[PDB]
Amino acid sequence: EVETFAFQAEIAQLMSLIINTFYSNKEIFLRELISNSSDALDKIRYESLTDPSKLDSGKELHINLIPNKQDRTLTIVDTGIGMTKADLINNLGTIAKSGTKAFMEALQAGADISMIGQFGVGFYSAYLVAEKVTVITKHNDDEQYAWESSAGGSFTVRTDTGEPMGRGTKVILHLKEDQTEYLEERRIKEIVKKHSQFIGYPITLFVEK
Ligand SMILES: C#CCCCn1c(Cc2cc(OC)c(OC)c(OC)c2Cl)nc2c(N)ncnc21
Repeated sequence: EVETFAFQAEIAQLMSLIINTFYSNKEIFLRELISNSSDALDKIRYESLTDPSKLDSGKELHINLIPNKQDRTLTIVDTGIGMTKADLINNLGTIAKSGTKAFMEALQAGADISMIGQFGVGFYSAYLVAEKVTVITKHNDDEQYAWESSAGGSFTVRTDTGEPMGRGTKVILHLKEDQTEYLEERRIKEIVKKHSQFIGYPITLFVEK
């Protein structure tokens, strides 16, 4: 069964602001997502110093960027800690409620969208370039899940029966039609070099086809 949930009003409100505001510097979505991956990798690494069996689901700690022009997707893959079902439906949204308010406040004081990450809600910058975001994730403690949202005030969560991923997260960006520059290898390298050059995990940029 696919379950459908409503975003908290404040999140819905943040998402519409990100979709509707005129803001050309969309490219920062990628450093926000890579940074989320790096944090998630830090987390599993740390946890495994006191419980080595936490890496039975995979020793390798890395990030893959995978463009597919045929599907028009850019996928950010990591072997980090993953997210549980409670993370997906409740935990992360509760936390996010306070960062959203603060971010929205800051924007009315002349902050700009690029600073979203300082408020712990940078995930939602995905909606600068994606019409739909699909997140497949597996945490050691839980089953594999798929989250998706096209905004519009709702998201879904289902158990994922696709290919098992071991441990980690895939964020699949279904790009807006005018945002296909982020499928281009030279454009991606440029952004990773500009914004994400000092990440402490290998970042492999996959090419097509
Ligand atoms: C906020 C924040 C960071 C924690 C959640 N998270 C994120 C960002 C994130 C935040 C969310 O809510 C605030 C969220 O749900 C709406 C979310 O999921 C669909 C993601 Cl991927 N990316 C990763 C990742 N690659 N690996 C592990 N946890 C992640």
